[PDB]
Amino acid sequence: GFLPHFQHFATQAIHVGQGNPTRNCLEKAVAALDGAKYCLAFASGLAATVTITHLLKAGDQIICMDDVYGGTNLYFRQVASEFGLKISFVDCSKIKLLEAAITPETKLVWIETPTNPTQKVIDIEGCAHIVHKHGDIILVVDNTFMSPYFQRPLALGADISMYSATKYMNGHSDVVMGLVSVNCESLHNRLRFLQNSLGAVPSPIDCYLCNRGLKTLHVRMEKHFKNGMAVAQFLESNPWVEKVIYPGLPSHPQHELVKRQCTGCTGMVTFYIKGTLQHAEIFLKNLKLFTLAVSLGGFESLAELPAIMTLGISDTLIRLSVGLEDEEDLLEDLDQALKAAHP
Amino acid sequence: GFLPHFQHFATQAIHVGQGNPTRNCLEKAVAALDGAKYCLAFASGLAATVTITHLLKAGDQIICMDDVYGGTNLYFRQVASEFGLKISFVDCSKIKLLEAAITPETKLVWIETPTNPTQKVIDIEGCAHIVHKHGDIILVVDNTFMSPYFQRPLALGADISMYSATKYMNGHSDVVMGLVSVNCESLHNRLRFLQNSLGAVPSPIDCYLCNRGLKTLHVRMEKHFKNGMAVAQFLESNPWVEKVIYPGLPSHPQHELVKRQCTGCTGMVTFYIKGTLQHAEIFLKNLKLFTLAVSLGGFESLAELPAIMTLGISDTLIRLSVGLEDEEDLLEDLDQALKAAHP
Amino acid sequence: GFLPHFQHFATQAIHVGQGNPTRNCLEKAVAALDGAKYCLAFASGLAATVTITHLLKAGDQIICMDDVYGGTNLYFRQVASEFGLKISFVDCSKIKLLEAAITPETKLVWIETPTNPTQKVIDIEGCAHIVHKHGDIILVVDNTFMSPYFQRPLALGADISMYSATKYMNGHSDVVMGLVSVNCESLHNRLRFLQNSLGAVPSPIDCYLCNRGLKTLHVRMEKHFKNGMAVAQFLESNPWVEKVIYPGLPSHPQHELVKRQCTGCTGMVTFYIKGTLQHAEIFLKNLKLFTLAVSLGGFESLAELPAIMTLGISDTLIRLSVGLEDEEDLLEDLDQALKAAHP
Amino acid sequence: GFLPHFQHFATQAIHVGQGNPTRNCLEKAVAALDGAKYCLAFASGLAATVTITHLLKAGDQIICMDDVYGGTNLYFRQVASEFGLKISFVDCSKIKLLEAAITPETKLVWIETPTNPTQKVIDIEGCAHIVHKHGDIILVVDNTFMSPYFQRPLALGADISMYSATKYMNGHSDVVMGLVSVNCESLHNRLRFLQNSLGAVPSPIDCYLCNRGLKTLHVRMEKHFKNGMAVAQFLESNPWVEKVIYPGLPSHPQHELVKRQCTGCTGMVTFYIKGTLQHAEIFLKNLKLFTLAVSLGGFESLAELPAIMTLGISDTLIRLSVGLEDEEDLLEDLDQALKAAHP
Repeated sequence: GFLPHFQHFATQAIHVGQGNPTRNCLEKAVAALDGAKYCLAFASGLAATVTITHLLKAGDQIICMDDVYGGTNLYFRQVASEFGLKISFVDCSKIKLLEAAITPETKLVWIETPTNPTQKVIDIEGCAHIVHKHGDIILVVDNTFMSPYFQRPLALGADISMYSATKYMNGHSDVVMGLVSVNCESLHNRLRFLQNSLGAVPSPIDCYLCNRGLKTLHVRMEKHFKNGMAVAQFLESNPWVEKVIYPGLPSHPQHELVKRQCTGCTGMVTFYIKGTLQHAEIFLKNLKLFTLAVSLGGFESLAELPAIMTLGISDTLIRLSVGLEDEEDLLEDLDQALKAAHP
Repeated sequence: GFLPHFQHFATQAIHVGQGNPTRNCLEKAVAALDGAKYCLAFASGLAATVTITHLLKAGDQIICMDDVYGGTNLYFRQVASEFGLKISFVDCSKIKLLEAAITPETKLVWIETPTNPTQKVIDIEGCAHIVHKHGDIILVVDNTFMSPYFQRPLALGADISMYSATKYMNGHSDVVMGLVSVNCESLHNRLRFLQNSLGAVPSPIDCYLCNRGLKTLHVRMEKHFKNGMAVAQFLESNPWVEKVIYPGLPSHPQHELVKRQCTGCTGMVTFYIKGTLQHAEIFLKNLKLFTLAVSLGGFESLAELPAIMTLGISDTLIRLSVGLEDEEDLLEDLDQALKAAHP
Repeated sequence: GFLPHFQHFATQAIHVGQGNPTRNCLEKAVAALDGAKYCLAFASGLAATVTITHLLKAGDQIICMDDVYGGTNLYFRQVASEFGLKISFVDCSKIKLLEAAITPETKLVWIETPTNPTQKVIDIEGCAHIVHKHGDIILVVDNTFMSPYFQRPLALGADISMYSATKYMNGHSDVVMGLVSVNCESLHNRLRFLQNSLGAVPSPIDCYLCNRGLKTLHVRMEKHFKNGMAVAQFLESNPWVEKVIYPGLPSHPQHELVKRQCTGCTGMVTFYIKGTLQHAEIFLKNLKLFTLAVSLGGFESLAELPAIMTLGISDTLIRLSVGLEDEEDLLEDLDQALKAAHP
Repeated sequence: GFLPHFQHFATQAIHVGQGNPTRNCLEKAVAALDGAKYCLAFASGLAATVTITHLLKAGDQIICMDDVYGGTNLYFRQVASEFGLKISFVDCSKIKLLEAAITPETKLVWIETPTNPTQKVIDIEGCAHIVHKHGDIILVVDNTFMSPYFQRPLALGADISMYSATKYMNGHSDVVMGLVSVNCESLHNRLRFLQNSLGAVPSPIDCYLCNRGLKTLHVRMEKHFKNGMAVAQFLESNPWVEKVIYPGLPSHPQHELVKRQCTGCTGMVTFYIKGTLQHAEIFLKNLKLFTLAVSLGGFESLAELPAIMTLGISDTLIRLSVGLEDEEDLLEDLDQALKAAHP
């Protein structure tokens, strides 16, 4: 059994909110969903990330969750380099390694769960209890790969929960957002000053369309979960799949952590096709419903071979972003394409 | 057990469609959801209704489902009067009355299910075989009060399935539509000619935003059903409620028909408060989450006393349009307000 | 000297307006611009036309301005045929012919000025004094080819001024409208009843975006006029142009009427290239700035050979819709392409 | 005589442009209008300003045009303080003071023309040769108070031309932008890196709606100029006005520079009412067409008493943002209100 879904969530998304009034209402809304007293809207998740780092001073160290196969490590390096900050990347799925890597100059720790695309799950409050045991170190959790609907990092010990809205989310509505939620009273003040004085803020239209999208997040994510679960279960029992990686499955090496840390899972399913690279690539060309794309989220089910679209990652590793179509149609498409790769 | 949900529905809404290209894609999409070969988009449900009547000639008779407590009878009278047509209103929930009322001048039969607000359920395929047993008579079903997701009138024997989109629907997006689906190819041709020659058509923006809304109709209506079900069940077992009218409940006099005719029910719940008019009106002003409105649909739960907001209808009859908030929050609001009316 | 521009026009468009509140504000706004007490918004110009005809009774006759090379004659025939109306087409640029064609059954007269694409100008109040001398006959002027900014048919004697907004107007904003303005107190009432009872009405979004576009109509049309004038003048003095048709030029056979009937002209310029069909078609392929299109209006300058894109019309007749680009750039493109057709 | 309007401007805005395709097209378009090889879009003018400062290193000095009565000096102080930069404010309308204030640590010079609200005009090319005479110093001109249509700072010697789009601009369309144009290719490269690595960028929706607004900028600004000119001339010859400040008037102390530096002026007119503060405030409440607001731009004419709405500024100084209404209507409103303040 997972964590029970957060109370008043859907009610809050729909009713909460109903200077910059549109942004103010959005921040008021999101803060509720994040189980927070405060929230700040920025022009993008990246801009949100930069602002958070501006809380630090030259010489201070950041420790980041090591994103091996994603590209995000670069972006953090460029920011740290730009503002004279020390940075280090650690596999925080191994809680020892994090604790071992902390210095007295460590002031910020950044965490993504689950990781993309191999989906390792990081114990948030495990990390939080390690981070807060000595010194004052801000713990930030990138809450993008789950939603506020499935994961609440603030109620888990993190000091900051950042959610990045991309142009692909909510049926490809071209909304881009960096949403920073915090329960600390000093943190909100400093961030708020940074927000208004640096101007990295969304437009009123962005704020409106983002707020609008939130109102259907729960029913959307549920279907993502429902379909994802189905797709994962099907793939795992399929004779042409080596193995499957999906946090909602008991087969997942961190499944027990997931159930106590989250209320559900997204439509992001990773699996390993049997055979070599060229079965994986035949498979991809036989999909008639799944669309080939590197993006994440959306109403349409997406498929990706990260080994070719971006030591190297597995050529048999495939990452699906399961959409909102009929479960059967998805299963049938996968079944057909898998069969096409193994005559 | 209800009818199994229509296959490929969610897939179709999301993928089908992806002169007037935007309208063409919308009509192509909706036709799939309506289980139809053809669909036509008009500027409004009313304009769609007028167009359908233009299939007839002066002297031809229409027989309409008698909408007692709704206002719609007027609109049909005005149309019939305008174009020299005879019209008569019959309680078609009693199939007896319909067959008795058929004339050789009868050319069109109009049907709404369920009715508003007392929610009578009309046997569509019962009516369809009665209508098609002699003469050439078009049967039209107003499929607005259910969705194409819950009810498919074309697969039930009707010749025409009209869906009227209002601006309150899909989170109050200001989209207005008349959508006419038909499986007959002579019918489609005449309607298509009428459509392009009379100009009562939506704008490209309307078509786009309508098409966009369709892609989440299934997950939205499901939540409406889930919450509606919860609300209905709660009310019925509540000591301050005389009785409850909800097609999804076994207590409903047409429940068996519903399960055979539909795949589910909407968030429209009608019940009778105990006591007189003034408990009903105390109840309404103690609601803190439900919003007082005469409109139907939306993300927000609505409450209405039709006896005051429009032989007279019951002073104790209340009609709720249950939204997408958290089931618990709704139940508590209703529970609180009911007790507030009965010290 | 033309008629002085209508007073308070720009002020009205911007400030006037700042049931169906958005439509109500739009109708209030447009009525001011049309110099009217009343205005009604329909889903399209065609729907507006149909509604106007519904003022008539079976057997009543319509007399329409004969649109030879446009297609619109068909649409009127289909409507008249649909509702048992008698119809006749007369060259109303010859005022005698109109007066000669009036019957006691004549109840409606329809007029477009200027015509498309040969741009004959009809004397509105000449027609109005002929129409109103006996019987009660509604005179309607299709005020689409001019704007309310350049032409005010109600202040000229017409009983009804209809303006049709197409998806191409106001920088291709997908707004479609039928706007009917009237000063008569019986006419407005009947039309208003027809409007609300037949449902051929625009959406709130349509109404908003239409209202928004109006606020810049004056500065837009001015540039259309300014550029059009330049283009016309250039073409007429160009050695590869047989002759030019533009109401703003003294060379135009109805120029004197135009100046007393209008406050300016649009960007619609018609001219005859020297030589045969194949110089005209070479010319078209050498345009690098002008875009080949059959549509009318928009920010981009458009070119059309109606003889090929739709007794026959001239193969050397070309109709330009001059946009809002720099006058020189337009002139240079035309000069270059003309020179390319005559080595 | 002013500078001749920039060639191909209107053509470019309309046609140029027709990764992040929407932003790329916008930047491609704006660069043309700015007479630039390159342009970069940021989430806001303020974010654009911060990015530009990030070209500098701790210890480097900025010299800013001293914005006395505006608030902008604060924002620069906060930025400089945040990133360890020295800053100084100099009246650069007096070229004397600027040259005297240049240090070897001086790396950036910031300039606004005209100033708000007293409208000092700064000699851009005067400042540019002073700045570029020794050392490597970036000159930036805030080109917001004029448009790219009236002022081209890059063609005048500046290295960077920044245009800040506010949500009041283009008929209050909620678009917010920072647009940075540069002709240096080293400058563009560093800025481009900063742009993509810091994430302070607009959304696709922002870029689209901004790009859309550009297409009518020329015809809009012209009307602003035309009306502004009229308003200024009227006020100056009005017996209840002490004096008037408008760059388009020969009475303006920098008028000759203006004509050499610009192709026209905006709708921003500053004047001094006769009498004391209380005539100025009576005047404001008697305006029936002008709207009281502190914002700048829009379709509607605005009035502001900066002495009360924000050594102190004049109690009799009033700043108007003249809109797009009819010149006469504006003149009558001003005439009426002025007489209302002087019985």
